[PDB]
Amino acid sequence: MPVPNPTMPVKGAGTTLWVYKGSGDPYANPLSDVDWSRLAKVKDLTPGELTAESYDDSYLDDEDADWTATGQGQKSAGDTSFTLAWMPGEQGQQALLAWFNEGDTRAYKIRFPNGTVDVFRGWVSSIGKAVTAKEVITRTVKVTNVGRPSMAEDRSTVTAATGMTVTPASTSVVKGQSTTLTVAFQPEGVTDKSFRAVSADKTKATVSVSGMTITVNGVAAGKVNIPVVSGNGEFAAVAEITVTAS
Amino acid sequence: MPVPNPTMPVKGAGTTLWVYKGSGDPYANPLSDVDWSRLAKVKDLTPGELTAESYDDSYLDDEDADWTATGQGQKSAGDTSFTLAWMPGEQGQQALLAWFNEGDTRAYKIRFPNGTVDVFRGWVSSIGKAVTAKEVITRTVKVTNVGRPSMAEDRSTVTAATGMTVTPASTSVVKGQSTTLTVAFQPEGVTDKSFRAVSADKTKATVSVSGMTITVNGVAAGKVNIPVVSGNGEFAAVAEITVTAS
Amino acid sequence: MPVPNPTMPVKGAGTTLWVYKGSGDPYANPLSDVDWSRLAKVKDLTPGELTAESYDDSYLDDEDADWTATGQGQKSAGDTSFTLAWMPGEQGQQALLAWFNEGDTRAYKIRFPNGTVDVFRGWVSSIGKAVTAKEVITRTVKVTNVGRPSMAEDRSTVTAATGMTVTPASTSVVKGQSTTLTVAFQPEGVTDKSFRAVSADKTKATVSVSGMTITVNGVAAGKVNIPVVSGNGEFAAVAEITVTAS
Repeated sequence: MPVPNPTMPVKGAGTTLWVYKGSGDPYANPLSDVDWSRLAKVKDLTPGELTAESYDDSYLDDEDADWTATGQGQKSAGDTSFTLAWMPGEQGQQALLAWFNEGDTRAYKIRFPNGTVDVFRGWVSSIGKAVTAKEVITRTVKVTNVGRPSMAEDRSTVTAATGMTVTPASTSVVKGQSTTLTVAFQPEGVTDKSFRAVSADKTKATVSVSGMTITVNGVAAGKVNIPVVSGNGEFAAVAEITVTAS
Repeated sequence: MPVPNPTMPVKGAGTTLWVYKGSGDPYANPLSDVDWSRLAKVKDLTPGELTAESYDDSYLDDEDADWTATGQGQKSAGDTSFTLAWMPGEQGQQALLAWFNEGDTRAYKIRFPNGTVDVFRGWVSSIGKAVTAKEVITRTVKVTNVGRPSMAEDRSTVTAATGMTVTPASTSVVKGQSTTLTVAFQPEGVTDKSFRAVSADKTKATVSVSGMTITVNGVAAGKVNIPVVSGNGEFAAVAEITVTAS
Repeated sequence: MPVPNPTMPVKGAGTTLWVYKGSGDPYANPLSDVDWSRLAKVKDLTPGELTAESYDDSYLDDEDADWTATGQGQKSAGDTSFTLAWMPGEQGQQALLAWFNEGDTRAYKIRFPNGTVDVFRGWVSSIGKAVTAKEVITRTVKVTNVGRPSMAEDRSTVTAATGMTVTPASTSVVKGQSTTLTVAFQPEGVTDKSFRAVSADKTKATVSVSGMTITVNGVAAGKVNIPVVSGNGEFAAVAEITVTAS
């Protein structure tokens, strides 16, 4: 894949930011940074929790009601945490101290062992001296929200192909009327029941499969097209129904 | 929309006047000003409270009474407030000090985050040195009344379309007489009760809907016209009653 | 900067006046004083509130009206406050007591932690014994108005440089007539819409940008000059329109 699969390869190994302010794109290619500098180490890191607020905006379901005086607060979030470590010998906690003086938004990247290297932005939400015990100097900083470049159609739809031997109606229907495409089957040596035909156009038509028939409903004008393919291509049949403009 | 919707995106962000005296229209397009100059900053700004006086003119409901010696005061308002800030480095508080010397009516515009950029006029109702604490130099000025360009028919009336299958009376009535238009209904699979027919002309006629009938009242001569449309256009019927000139 | 930026470094730390009467400039360089003497301590100090009066001079918007008998009061202000402290061991409250006898206007300077060291003048608006509790001897004095040396053009105007590829009209217009400068654009890999050209001379001409064109209006005679520069200097084009003397 690229990133998304549900496997558990925990966390750790101490790789961490990797700050930048630079000039360029802070949400697309983060690997063009000229500032690109290690600050320290990580002990381990919280998940990426934004979190939220994220009002509603208070729907109910009480008293009807007349007007009546709603509110909202939207203070977005929620500051995102992680736990640092540093060794005397590593050089960068002074540039964390400089962040307390600076007060500004600094961008950064963190390697995950979870299959990504995500981009962060944030401000100095905890600073100064840190817990020391087994010589590592350990504390936290808390940070902010990210862009989203994710599609949902592509990646594509699965094997919708429990086909059947359909006899097509192939005949015009009145606008808003339903019609039936008869199902034959010969399931020799097997005796199936998995069959489940799929319409091409759902915008202007719809279909229900029950009763040993395909009920196609002419929701709007033109052509409704149902391609019935079996399995891995061992059978295919195409049927349509034309739908009136009135 | 344009401006009017009931959402709460609070206030602030320090944008402020933007004074003019110029020449042109001080109540229609305020964005043709050649004087157009920032004075300072705003900390935040009061709502637009005029306020009022706005007498009555003292109706009652005591002693009948003979003549008897009423008064009025009408001193309109009421001076409208807001809270300024300024930094040494910003240049304009000297032109606020000049307003104390000048004494005159100055026009201005203020950006709101409330979806508008309203036009103000007013005079120097507070001046000189201001409260300083966190280096901003903060005070107030208080100002005056605005024009109104708002219609109420347009924006138009809502879906008055809980129709019914009416049988029309379609027959002349005497001037000032009432008449009945019978209601049939077939509400299959549903069993409604929402039905509520609407007259076109209310100037010279009126209608009451109760009792499973439409009582149309021939208030003045000519035609009274009742168009009964259902829902989204799934049924429509038109009925009229002619009303005598005598 | 020099002083003006909107940061909050609160107040306190007990540094305070620093009186003078001397001879020299009481509003430009206040650091040439030969009188220059600490009086005491400050607990903390009110912002610099003058305040005002600052009449108007009562414009309305009632009764038309014939002549009719207005007034004014202009009693400028408004006396400006601050809260003193003193320790037995500090030597200067006796010279505050002398101020009660003297009755006169005394000049002074106060260090702020707000990035300035502002100059004051005033008179003894509260005197004698003071509140003691945690051994500091604490009270107030109230004082008066200051000069203003602030420019507004300089500091200069921001990056007015959302340029465009203009084809210039470059042709004389009649006095008071409008004319159009056509806009081309090739925004490859980007698809912009930010473009917003700026005239040099607004005294004798004006310009509106809408409709995918630049409408330049020949308000008075000579040349109107529009320099269109993009961004950081990646494109530039200069266009003019000559305007008739009649």
